[PDB]
Amino acid sequence: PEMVRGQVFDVGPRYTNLSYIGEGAYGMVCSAYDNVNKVRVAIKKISPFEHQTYCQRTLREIKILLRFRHENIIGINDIIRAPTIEQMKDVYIVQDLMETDLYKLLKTQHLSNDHICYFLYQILRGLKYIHSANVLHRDLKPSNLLLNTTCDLKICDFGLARVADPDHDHTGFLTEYVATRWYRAPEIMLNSKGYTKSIDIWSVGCILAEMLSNRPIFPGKHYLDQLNHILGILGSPSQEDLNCIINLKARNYLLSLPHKNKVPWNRLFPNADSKALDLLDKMLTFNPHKRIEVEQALAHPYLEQYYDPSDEPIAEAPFKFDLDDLPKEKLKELIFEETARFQPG
Ligand SMILES: COc1cccc([C@@H](C)NC(=O)CN2Cc3ccc(-c4nc(NC5CCOCC5)ncc4Cl)cc3C2=O)c1
Repeated sequence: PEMVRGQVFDVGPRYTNLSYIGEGAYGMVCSAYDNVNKVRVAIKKISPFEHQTYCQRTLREIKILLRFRHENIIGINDIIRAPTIEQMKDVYIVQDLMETDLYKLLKTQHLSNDHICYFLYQILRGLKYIHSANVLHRDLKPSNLLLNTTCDLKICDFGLARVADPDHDHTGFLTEYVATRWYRAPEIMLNSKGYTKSIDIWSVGCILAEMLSNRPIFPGKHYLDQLNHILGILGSPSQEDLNCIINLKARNYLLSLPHKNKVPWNRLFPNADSKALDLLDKMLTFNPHKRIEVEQALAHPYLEQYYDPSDEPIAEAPFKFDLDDLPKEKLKELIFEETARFQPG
């Protein structure tokens, strides 16, 4: 058994010569030499079985990523675990190893307009596929966009993903939410559970803005401050957009705020391509019904050099699970079944 940073990595014989990459709440990640394909790969060790929420994230990730097949979506190559449920305490998920991510790149590198254009195209091309499967990613952000040394981009981390459910989207004002604060659409804080495709478009809009300036556009410091930052740039919502918020707590909160004018994009982003700012505006629309969709975004003049719907594939079938009430002991069973194809035979 190889060890890395006070942690067993029971991934052999196939995977050797481990180097530490990182760690987080999810577990730990290393690169390893794959002795079948003769490449280094990313391997993340997940130890989720003592927490139902970690089992949920693990199962969503595995189920979604094994179904999906797309150039701009990270795949799963292999899954290593014990041969029995009883002996299974860890799951190792093997994925293509990528050089860096967009969070890291934005902290250190100015992006040319051509880089911004290519990254955005790739994000939207991947998202077209995700949305075509009736799936919402729900946590799109720079650290979930992986990059290789030739700037090929792959969306990762589907642990918060869901099947779209627009007819159950409505909730009350200030309802708690899990996905990353800075990339949350304004409606999350007002009347949405984040069960529509428009939640992901907002996040992409925020990423686009962050590409233009290397700084998050709406860096809120707590739940309602996120709405403060959004309205600080978009300005007060129109009467029409307010009328779509039927919940009185949410509407009356908005009506209580002093009138704020829209900050023009070309003042926040003086060096940006005007077509990029036009698409930005459409992605960062307050009213989610008026927000541009993924396929429209791809057809936008900013992306004309890349746009090709015949080369922007969709999923063969809409995705459906066979649940959020299930005990961590049942989710372990499902993780066991779902990983079985990677065992000898
Ligand atoms: C939050 O609670 C949980 C509980 C249980 C399970 C999970 C599950 C669903 N969550 C993840 O698994 C999220 N994670 C972590 C993670 C780590 C590295 C990678 C990666 N990284 C590089 N390269 C690195 C090299 C240096 O610069 C940055 C990129 N290549 C390829 C890959 Cl798959 C991808 C990921 C990824 O999706 C979460």
